[PDB]
Amino acid sequence: HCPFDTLLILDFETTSDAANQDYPCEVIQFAIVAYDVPNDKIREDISFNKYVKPVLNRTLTKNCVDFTGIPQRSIDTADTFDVVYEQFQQWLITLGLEEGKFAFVCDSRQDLWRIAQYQMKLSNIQMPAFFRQYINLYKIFTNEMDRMGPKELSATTNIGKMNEYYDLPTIGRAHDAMDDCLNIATILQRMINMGAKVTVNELLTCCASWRRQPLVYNKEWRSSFMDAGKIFERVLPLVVTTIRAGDFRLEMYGVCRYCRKGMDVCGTSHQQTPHDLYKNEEDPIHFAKIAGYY
Amino acid sequence: HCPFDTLLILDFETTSDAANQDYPCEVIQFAIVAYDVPNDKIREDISFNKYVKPVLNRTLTKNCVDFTGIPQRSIDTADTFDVVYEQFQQWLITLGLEEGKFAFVCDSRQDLWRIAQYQMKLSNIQMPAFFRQYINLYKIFTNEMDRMGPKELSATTNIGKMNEYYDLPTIGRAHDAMDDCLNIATILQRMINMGAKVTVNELLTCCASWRRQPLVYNKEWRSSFMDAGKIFERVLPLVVTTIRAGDFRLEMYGVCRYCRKGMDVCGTSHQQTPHDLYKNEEDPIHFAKIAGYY
Ligand SMILES: [Mn+2]
Ligand SMILES: [Mn+2]
Ligand SMILES: [Zn+2]
Ligand SMILES: [Zn+2]
Repeated sequence: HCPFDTLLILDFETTSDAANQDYPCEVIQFAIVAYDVPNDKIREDISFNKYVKPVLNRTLTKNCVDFTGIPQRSIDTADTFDVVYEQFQQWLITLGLEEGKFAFVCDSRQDLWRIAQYQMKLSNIQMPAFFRQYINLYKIFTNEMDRMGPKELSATTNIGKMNEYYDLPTIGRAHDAMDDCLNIATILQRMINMGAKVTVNELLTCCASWRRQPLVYNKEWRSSFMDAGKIFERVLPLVVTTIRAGDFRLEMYGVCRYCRKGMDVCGTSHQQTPHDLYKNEEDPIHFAKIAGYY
Repeated sequence: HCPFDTLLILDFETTSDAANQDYPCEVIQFAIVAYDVPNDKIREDISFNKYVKPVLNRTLTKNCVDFTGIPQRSIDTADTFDVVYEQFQQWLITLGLEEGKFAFVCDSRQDLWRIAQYQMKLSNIQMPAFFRQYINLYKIFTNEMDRMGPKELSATTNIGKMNEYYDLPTIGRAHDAMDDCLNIATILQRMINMGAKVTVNELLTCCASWRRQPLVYNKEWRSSFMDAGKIFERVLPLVVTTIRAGDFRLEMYGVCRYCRKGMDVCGTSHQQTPHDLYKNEEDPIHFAKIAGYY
């Protein structure tokens, strides 16, 4: 039994400029589809789907438009994140859910660890408890592949992979956040029926001991998604810690896995500020500066 | 030949996204170098050179930094245009060149007709007289070739063609505004030494009979520099009109060539608003929308 009655599949799309990783991503699409656990039903009549107007980079680069297929008129016409995120909160209450008895599900750590946290620094919104614990479905998927036996996967995204492996047709268009959500809900549902144990497996914590030793800087990092990741890790206050299925307990919402304080008192402030990175303004980190991490 | 005692070579560099013409260019570099007409001397010691921080698109596009060579750091520490423009105005005063007896010199109509006009709208500043009267050096150059003997030119930018024609070494790097300035300055000097009459040949006007005809809309304009130009001509209030060297009189300064009101009056609102373009709603013009052209 998965211990949540209802699972919320979330995906964002953001602003980007492909060849440049020192980029202050802003949310441009915010999508959710609800999943009924005891009933095993994807409920796509219980949705959230909004576009979002960025403030830092108002014009979407052509390559971003290409990736996401989101046309510029759709963002010009949208509200800013603070407004949209507010609508989100109202919509949540609409669902009459029991605090801590529902979890978000994403295709990776990107959506909540990186995207949501950063956007929320910008919009100056404290990160809520239900974003500080979630189900990284792809990680679960790695385990399911061990159990059920490896397979040759030519697909190129986390979703693509899971759809290929589970032998599921692609829903709609890649990188539309809602379409991404629909693929993940289907994947999740097939996963549960094939025997996957689905719980919270990632927690956002204020502190990790691998951040005490300054990071081995790598000059060409703004051209590598991996290496950018490593610096994203140092800059963002909250870092992803993992947790074994059998170790998770419902009542961990919403206390910090490291410092055990409440999530209205933890992460108002970086606990391992990477001063070592911020000391040479011959090569400064752009996304850290506009966000105001220094 | 030159009725001015001082010539200010001016070049701008802007934000951009190569493949997309429907882009709200903001000034990121502002460069000027003075040329002392009577002594025929370039004056690098009398120059202005500021980077400028954009507000609509704050993170330079990778191809933008590739094109211009401006690193993101130079703009994150820079001032916003409104501030820099005020510095410019101050600089002018302290050099105490008498308005009406200097003129700006550019490599094309781009700097003042497009770039300056648009940015001034963004920054909500009335177009000054000295931007409404200028020397398009390239225009003089095509007449000079006509007078002396055309030759085969392989270079693609205007500065490139002029350097190649007058057989001059490229100064610095292309698309650094200040370097562009130094090139233009050397081209001008040579032009003059070869007997060219260098005087204002382009004026910004409120109105033009050719704009009375609605523009035959090319649906793929956003990916063609030339067809974008057409759109840009209909949106921006002021239009380029040319004037023969024989006709220009110094006291045209501050007086609109078309309507004859003073430029305190002429300019404040669009005389030929392109309403025909602005009705298609599943295909809106982004740069117009963002600047408040509608
Ligand atoms: Mn997605
Ligand atoms: Mn230039
Ligand atoms: Zn904590
Ligand atoms: Zn006029």
